[PDB]
Amino acid sequence: NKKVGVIFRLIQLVVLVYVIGWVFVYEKGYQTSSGLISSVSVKLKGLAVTQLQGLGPQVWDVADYVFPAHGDSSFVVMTNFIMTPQQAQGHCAENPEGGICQDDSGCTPGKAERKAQGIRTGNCVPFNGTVKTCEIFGWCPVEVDDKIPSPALLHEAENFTLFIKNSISFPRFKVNRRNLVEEVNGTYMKKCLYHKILHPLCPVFSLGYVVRESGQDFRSLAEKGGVVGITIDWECDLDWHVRHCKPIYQFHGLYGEKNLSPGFNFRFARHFVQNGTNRRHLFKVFGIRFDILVDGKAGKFDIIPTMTTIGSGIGIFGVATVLCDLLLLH
Amino acid sequence: NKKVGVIFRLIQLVVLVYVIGWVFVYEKGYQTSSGLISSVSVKLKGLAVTQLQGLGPQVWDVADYVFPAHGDSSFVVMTNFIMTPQQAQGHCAENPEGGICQDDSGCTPGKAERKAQGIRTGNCVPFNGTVKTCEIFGWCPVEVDDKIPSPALLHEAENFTLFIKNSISFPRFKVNRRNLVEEVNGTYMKKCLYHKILHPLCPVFSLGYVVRESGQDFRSLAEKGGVVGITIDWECDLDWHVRHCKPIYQFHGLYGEKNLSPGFNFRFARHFVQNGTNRRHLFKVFGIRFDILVDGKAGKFDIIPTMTTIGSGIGIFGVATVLCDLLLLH
Amino acid sequence: NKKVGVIFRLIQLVVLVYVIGWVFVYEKGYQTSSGLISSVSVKLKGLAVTQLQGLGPQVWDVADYVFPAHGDSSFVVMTNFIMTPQQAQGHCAENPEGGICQDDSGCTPGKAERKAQGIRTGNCVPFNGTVKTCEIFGWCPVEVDDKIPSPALLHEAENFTLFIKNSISFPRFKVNRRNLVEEVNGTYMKKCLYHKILHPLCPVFSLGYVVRESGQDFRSLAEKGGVVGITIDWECDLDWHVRHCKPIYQFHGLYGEKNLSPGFNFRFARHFVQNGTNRRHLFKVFGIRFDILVDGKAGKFDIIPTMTTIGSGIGIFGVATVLCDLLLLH
Ligand SMILES: Nc1ncnc2c1ncn2[C@@H]1O[C@H](COP(=O)(O)OP(=O)(O)OP(=O)(O)O)[C@@H](O)[C@H]1O
Ligand SMILES: Nc1ncnc2c1ncn2[C@@H]1O[C@H](COP(=O)(O)OP(=O)(O)OP(=O)(O)O)[C@@H](O)[C@H]1O
Ligand SMILES: Nc1ncnc2c1ncn2[C@@H]1O[C@H](COP(=O)(O)OP(=O)(O)OP(=O)(O)O)[C@@H](O)[C@H]1O
Ligand SMILES: *[C@@H]1O[C@H](CO)[C@@H](O)[C@H](O)[C@H]1NC(C)=O
Ligand SMILES: *[C@@H]1O[C@H](CO)[C@@H](O)[C@H](O)[C@H]1NC(C)=O
Ligand SMILES: *[C@@H]1O[C@H](CO)[C@@H](O)[C@H](O)[C@H]1NC(C)=O
Ligand SMILES: *[C@@H]1O[C@H](CO)[C@@H](O)[C@H](O)[C@H]1NC(C)=O
Ligand SMILES: *[C@@H]1O[C@H](CO)[C@@H](O)[C@H](O)[C@H]1NC(C)=O
Ligand SMILES: *[C@@H]1O[C@H](CO)[C@@H](O)[C@H](O)[C@H]1NC(C)=O
Ligand SMILES: *[C@@H]1O[C@H](CO)[C@@H](O)[C@H](O)[C@H]1NC(C)=O
Ligand SMILES: *[C@@H]1O[C@H](CO)[C@@H](O)[C@H](O)[C@H]1NC(C)=O
Ligand SMILES: *[C@@H]1O[C@H](CO)[C@@H](O)[C@H](O)[C@H]1NC(C)=O
Ligand SMILES: [Ca+2]
Ligand SMILES: [Ca+2]
Ligand SMILES: [Ca+2]
Ligand SMILES: [Mg+2]
Ligand SMILES: [Mg+2]
Repeated sequence: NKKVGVIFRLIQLVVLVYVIGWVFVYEKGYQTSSGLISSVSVKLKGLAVTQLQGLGPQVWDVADYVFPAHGDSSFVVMTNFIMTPQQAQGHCAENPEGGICQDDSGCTPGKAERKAQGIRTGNCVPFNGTVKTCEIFGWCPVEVDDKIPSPALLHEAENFTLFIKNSISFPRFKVNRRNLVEEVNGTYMKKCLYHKILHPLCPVFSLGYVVRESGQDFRSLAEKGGVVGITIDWECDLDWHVRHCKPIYQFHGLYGEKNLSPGFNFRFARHFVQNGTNRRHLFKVFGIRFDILVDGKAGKFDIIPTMTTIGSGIGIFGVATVLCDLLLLH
Repeated sequence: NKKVGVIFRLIQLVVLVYVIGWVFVYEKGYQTSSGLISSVSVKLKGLAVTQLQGLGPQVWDVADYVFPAHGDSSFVVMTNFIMTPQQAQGHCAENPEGGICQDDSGCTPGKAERKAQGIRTGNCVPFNGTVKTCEIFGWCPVEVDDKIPSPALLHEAENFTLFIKNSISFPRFKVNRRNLVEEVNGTYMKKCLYHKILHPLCPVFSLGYVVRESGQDFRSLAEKGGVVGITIDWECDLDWHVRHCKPIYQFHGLYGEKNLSPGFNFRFARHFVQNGTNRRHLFKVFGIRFDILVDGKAGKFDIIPTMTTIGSGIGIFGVATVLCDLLLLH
Repeated sequence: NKKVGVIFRLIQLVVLVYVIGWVFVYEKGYQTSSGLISSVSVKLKGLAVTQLQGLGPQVWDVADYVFPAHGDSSFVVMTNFIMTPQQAQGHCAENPEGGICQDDSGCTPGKAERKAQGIRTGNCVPFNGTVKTCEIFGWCPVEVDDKIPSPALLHEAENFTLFIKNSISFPRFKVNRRNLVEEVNGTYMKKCLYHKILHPLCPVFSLGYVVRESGQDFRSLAEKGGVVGITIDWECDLDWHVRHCKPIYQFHGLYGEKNLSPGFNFRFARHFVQNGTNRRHLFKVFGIRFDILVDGKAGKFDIIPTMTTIGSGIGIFGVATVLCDLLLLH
């Protein structure tokens, strides 16, 4: 039948176009692909002045609010803090969250099984005028974090600046690239701010802009902590010039249920010696932590992947022809 | 022959069941899978009181034994420490390991090529009553770590509490999940300990339980250091409700030969100013390094993977039928 | 035709050797492969003495120039530093890089939009004899990074010693390995330096040798910072003894353009209390960031991958025979 042969030739040309256009060209079969080794450095620029009640103003700079100082892909920026200063070791009242005692007989000498705050001496001492708590041995100024400041102390960190330097290298093709592309210059970095459409290559990011692109509000996050993830994609074709290779930045907000464990917080202490006595300042910091992940793949023309793709296409063509012949046989 | 056709139809139905059940249903070929972006936060709750010989009691809290105080997937929990306090710069005797001298002529001014402890002034000064060492310029109190306390100072850290908050997000399908699930509530988080069978969803882990699940005794590791790895798997099917998505926690113990460099140890110093002089307290810490790795994928139904799997199954069926016909022809 | 059958048998034997030799033996298709969980610890041993102008000699040890003192795969080794000591919070002249004022009217009370150095009080005070800058409320000793020392202060770090402890475990085959192979012993670790050909198994690395293997000169990097990446490959065959499993070390230099943001640098501060006043010492550190990445494969013989490879080879053989018959028919 003539129409049967026409349909056969149609299937032939269809599978030919499929194997020549989709596999070979669209999927870049004619090339070999390799991954990269990446290194990320972060630098924050911004200053925050916080005026605590009954205390002098405190200035926080790059060395203050960025917790990992050397610089890492995962870093925490301080947004709010509860400060307990002049902590010294002694026998003193514990926090009421641990337990409340009405008499000394209720207290038991030892340490609490869970969430221990110290070694209970065995006496019930008044924590304040109303309630009394067990006397424990430890840092006498107890961090009381029941009250969290509604306005963020380091609210200016909403619009500070962040510079991310990402250096990637493909060793298979021996090609090293950096986020500071040829289009980016010094005068550009002097005044540019990153934008999704306007300034994609600008390496200067605003923290509030990053949080908004992630899908979260900075003010709510700065109150109790947050998690933002920055993904850097280096997908490019090495057949073209190296100037075409440009990184793509994506922002995601990692959040959970608000009623259970909201935000991100940690406790750190600074130890010093004053008047011959060892003391420490404790800080419970709620901040927005940024995790940077870089993933990229470089593909360059090679003869062996091309030959393998040609062989696979010939095999698929043969299988399709055999299946079409079996269908026409009925 | 009828038996030939029976065997042919048998092979046909076998390969049909294979392509319809294994590749499609079992391997979830109709679904497409995507990776996740994950962030991990750790919080330690526990307190250790250490009484050193000829020194007042020392209290260690979350700020103390957690050196990555900011919060990272890889963190070290202090289990034992050797303390050298009141280190000041000056010309003093070095450790015997660097070298033992009997006269000043044996000493050579300069710095050691390997394991340099300081700048040798060139005079042999008595390190103690028996042996004499080269005088070097540096921290005068030299840390002597020949004696390691057999009972772990922070042995209570065996049964402290650890809270791990893991937030994962699959960008393609735009689904965000957290280690805390609907089954987990606040009252549950108040009092629960993780177990492989009893409490698989409890986010509170005991350090001793974590180490024992890794096949390691807590005492021997805490004495000289250890390495524990926690892997979090988020394998789930997005065709069902998100409530079914639950993570799986697995514990591994990374250990080496005991005679050659046993355990994990590091050294850190705290600098301060006392009486107008800059001094420091040095600590050689033997602890357990916890490395947290999160790996998971999400699979959801899609039409293009379904069509590709159907095409591949039809092709495999055709190839199998052709091979069976060729075998029957022989 | 006889030659037709000869060519058919030739194609048959060729595809048979291909499926049995390349797909089965060469690619190890009969072996199933699994990944590993790895942990890396770093220890630096070196001493550097720096004599600043008008200041006493400063000694830097492992606790000093290793800012990630706890021990991480990514660590920074200090090579040069600019020190601004005795910083106190007050009203003082700002750095001239922010702005230069000729009168008090030019100053505006508030904070700078970009690169803010403090809160301007609206007064123009002389920064030095020639120029005047805006008066800001912050740390009064201003870090002036215009002059960078041409010779690296911590130049000795060129030939210090780095020890890496890498513990890997393949969970599927429950096999744990460490970089301290059977060939390496304690006496060997006492005196050895890693070499690409001479001492591949020695776990002691010289920083200068590591940087030179990455194609970078240590002097120019130590002057203003650098980035080195160490990759550890654990590819091995579990069919043989575990002694044959040995790690391979590769070094990659991650560098960028020199005119635009050269090297790696960061700022850190040490806070203390002197004479009842809280002060801090600021340090701008230019160092070499070492990023350690470990990736490995373990292959062990299994029956199911063997059967799958045999089936795939039989299918490819059948397809090749069918295609050859179709070509001969033409
Ligand atoms: N977080 C940031 N926000 C805005 N600009 C930045 C930031 N980090 C760096 N820059 C700008 O990028 C340029 C190159 O950065 P580089 O790493 O060389 O810093 P630097 O000049 O050594 O340090 P500093 O900027 O403190 O003098 C600098 O001139 C600086 O002004
Ligand atoms: N390591 C831990 N061990 C036991 N319980 C913990 C731990 N970390 C947190 N929790 C409990 O989980 C609950 C929610 O955790 P969240 O991150 O909000 O702690 P928090 O309330 O900010 O810190 P804290 O309980 O110290 O004030 C808290 O009520 C706390 O009691
Ligand atoms: N960075 C390094 N350079 C040279 N040798 C090292 C280095 N780190 C460790 N070693 C040597 O390897 C041996 C085993 O390492 P181990 O982890 O036991 O060190 P350690 O004895 O705990 O610490 P230290 O040697 O500082 O007292 C030690 O005897 C030490 O001399
Ligand atoms: C004392 O502390 C408890 C702690 O919960 C608090 O409820 C109470 O209001 C406090 N009383 C006063 C007078 O501050
Ligand atoms: C937002 O950025 C602007 C810069 O024009 C700044 O004036 C403002 O204070 C920033 N907002 C906050 C809350 O800091
Ligand atoms: C600086 O970079 C920008 C990139 O947007 C470019 O348009 C501009 O021409 C550059 N400046 C110079 C002087 O090349
Ligand atoms: C002196 O120190 C050396 C160091 O090895 C030690 O062997 C010796 O016993 C010490 N002597 C005394 C009296 O402490
Ligand atoms: C183990 O946990 C129990 C809690 O019941 C505690 O009493 C005990 O002290 C812990 N062991 C150590 C060595 O801390
Ligand atoms: C708390 O969580 C546990 C999980 O085991 C569950 O059994 C219990 O019902 C929950 N409590 C409430 C009040 O929902
Ligand atoms: C004052 O500081 C400026 C800052 O750029 C500098 O150019 C100038 O040479 C300095 N003058 C003196 C006398 O130090
Ligand atoms: C290089 O190593 C040698 C060891 O023989 C040492 O003498 C020299 O000081 C080192 N170079 C530097 C710059 O430290
Ligand atoms: C120490 O290790 C080296 C590895 O190069 C080996 O040649 C030597 O025999 C070992 N020493 C002993 C005593 O086994
Ligand atoms: Ca860190
Ligand atoms: Ca750190
Ligand atoms: Ca002090
Ligand atoms: Mg609380
Ligand atoms: Mg030692």
